[PDB]
Amino acid sequence: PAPVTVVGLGPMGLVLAEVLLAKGHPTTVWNRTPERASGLVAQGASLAASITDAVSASPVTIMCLNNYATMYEVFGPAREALRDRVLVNLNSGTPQEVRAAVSWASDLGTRYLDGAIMVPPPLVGRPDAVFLYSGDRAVLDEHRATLASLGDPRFLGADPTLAVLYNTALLHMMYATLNGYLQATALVGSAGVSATEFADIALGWFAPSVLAPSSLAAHAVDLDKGNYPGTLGTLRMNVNALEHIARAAEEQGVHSELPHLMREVAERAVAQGHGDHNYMSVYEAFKQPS
Amino acid sequence: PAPVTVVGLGPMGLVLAEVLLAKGHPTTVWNRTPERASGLVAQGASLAASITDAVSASPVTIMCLNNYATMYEVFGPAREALRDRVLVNLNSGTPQEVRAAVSWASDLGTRYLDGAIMVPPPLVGRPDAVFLYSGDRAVLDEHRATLASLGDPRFLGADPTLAVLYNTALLHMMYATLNGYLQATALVGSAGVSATEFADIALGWFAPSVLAPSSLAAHAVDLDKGNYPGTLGTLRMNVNALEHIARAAEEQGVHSELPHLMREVAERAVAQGHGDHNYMSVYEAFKQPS
Ligand SMILES: NC(=O)C1=CN([C@@H]2O[C@H](COP(=O)(O)OP(=O)(O)OC[C@H]3O[C@@H](n4cnc5c(N)ncnc54)[C@H](OP(=O)(O)O)[C@@H]3O)[C@@H](O)[C@H]2O)C=CC1
Ligand SMILES: NC(=O)C1=CN([C@@H]2O[C@H](COP(=O)(O)OP(=O)(O)OC[C@H]3O[C@@H](n4cnc5c(N)ncnc54)[C@H](OP(=O)(O)O)[C@@H]3O)[C@@H](O)[C@H]2O)C=CC1
Ligand code: NA
Ligand code: NA
Repeated sequence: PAPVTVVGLGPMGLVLAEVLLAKGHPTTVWNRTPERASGLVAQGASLAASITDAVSASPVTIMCLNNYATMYEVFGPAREALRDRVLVNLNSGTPQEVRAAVSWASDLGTRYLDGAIMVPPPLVGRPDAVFLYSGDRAVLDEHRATLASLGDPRFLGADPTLAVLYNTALLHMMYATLNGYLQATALVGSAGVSATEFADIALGWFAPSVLAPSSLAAHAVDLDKGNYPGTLGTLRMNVNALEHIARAAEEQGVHSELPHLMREVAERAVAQGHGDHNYMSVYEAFKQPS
Repeated sequence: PAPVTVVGLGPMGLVLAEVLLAKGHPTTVWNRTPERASGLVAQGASLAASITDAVSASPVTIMCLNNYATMYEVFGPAREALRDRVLVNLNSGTPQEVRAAVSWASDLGTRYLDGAIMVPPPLVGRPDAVFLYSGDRAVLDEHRATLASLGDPRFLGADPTLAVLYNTALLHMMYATLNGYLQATALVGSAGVSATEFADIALGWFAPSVLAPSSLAAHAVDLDKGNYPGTLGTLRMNVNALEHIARAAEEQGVHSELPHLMREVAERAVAQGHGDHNYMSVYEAFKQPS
């Protein structure tokens, strides 16, 4: 197991280092506040005296800092140490932040690979914990054994922004679906229906029959074509149901802003000529900036 | 097939009457604007001269009006005629509207059964189109043959508010989940990723592994207890992800209001001491009025 450097000992960075150490890697760590490395040092990690020392200690530096902006401040003194070394950026963020980092890394002559972690810190190190990677495939192939110690590395393609972008898109789907479930549970709960009683109907019947992933996936080809046949249900009729949902949430005394905004966004699609189309035409409203 | 009355000839009421007619029921219809019955009359329906005549024409009256307030205005002159007759209320609405309707119906001496339609008008009449019912089960048992002509009648319980409440809750889950999928597709599409490439990843891997209905159902018992252990991931960490999602949508030029509001609502539960708890603790924010 090759030597590795971890820069950033927040909750995520601490677990990345702990796992690399447990998997046998000689691990050098660096953090602005050195006391965060106390437990790691007891486990066999080496606390670097400086960012340059940390970068020079290993062929690979894995960074996990609060934001992309922090990277420039932290790695400033280690710019020459980064030359001909590997920098794996596991920070979450946006495509604009990744493009700037890729340009900075190219100017320094460092081999850069951007990634995104799909799990919270306690799930890192498990064989099913997905880490997305995108950019220079050669970095992943050469340092595969090290990255595989953290979980399941999945390379998405040459575009370096893919990992962070897919992280935000997939996580958005998760939060929207969980919020839908929580809002519905709070709505029936306002009338004395228990969460478990509601799960019998909602998750036992409704969600498997109406919201099966393969059913949502069948709409994908039509989303790419902008084809939204409403022969079996139109957006205008869906708007009427959204109006009832929002008024119910409000009258029942549970959260009503998200229901009102969903009604408003569907109305925008109606205003732009999608009244006859199926509900998926609201994709046209999701494509437009707010 | 027994005689039936349909009151309300909007897009849904027109199809309820058309299906009852096709299934052989002698069908009497009434609407404030009588010209809506033109096609139904050509199909063999009888246009009632008045609301009293409509109610008196059949043992069962099925109503499908825009709102519950309309019911009092429409059925006012037929109040005495409604005594000892059956009124099936298929309007969508809220629990407060249903409780008031149940009280009004009890005072009139009419047998009342509230319901909710889970499909759009073109799917009515099919054996799998679900119609929810709640309240007096004896009404459903006695008039099951007529209601079964419209689709699959599903009785939820004695509480008359259940059908409308479940309609709004389940539909909210469907819209939230579809919107999550569309927002995510628009976000990756801003970087040149096609809807089909993304759907294969998000729905082929992510949704079955993270959002399986049985996994959401396992949270239900803890939602009822208010138990949200954050040992495997905290709400504060999920809020950091929600911030990147909103910033990504904004920078990418796609819809960002829904992502910003979801971040805001999760922050409200953090402000109330749920920062260290798991994501499902945002249920406490969904229970709060806006
Ligand atoms: N936690 C999670 O669930 C997940 C996190 N991520 C991502 O991992 C990254 C790290 O997250 P996490 O560990 O949770 O905690 P944070 O996002 O809060 O990052 C904390 C780290 O940033 C350092 N830091 C902050 N400000 C500065 C500064 N001005 N100068 C130097 N160092 C600074 C901290 O140092 P110090 O200790 O000295 O304050 C610490 O090492 C983030 O990009 C996050 O989005 C990805 C997936 C899941
Ligand atoms: N359409 C759908 O996809 C679904 C609809 N529903 C529910 O079915 C019900 C009917 O819906 P829908 O058919 O789509 O259309 P609407 O909700 O717009 O209701 C139209 C009906 O209401 C009548 N009406 C409106 N205002 C008055 C008034 N002041 N006095 C008398 N009658 C009035 C109309 O009469 P007039 O023609 O004279 O204007 C017409 O018969 C609603 O509760 C809806 O939520 C349920 C599931 C799906
Ligand atoms: Na990254
Ligand atoms: Na009803």
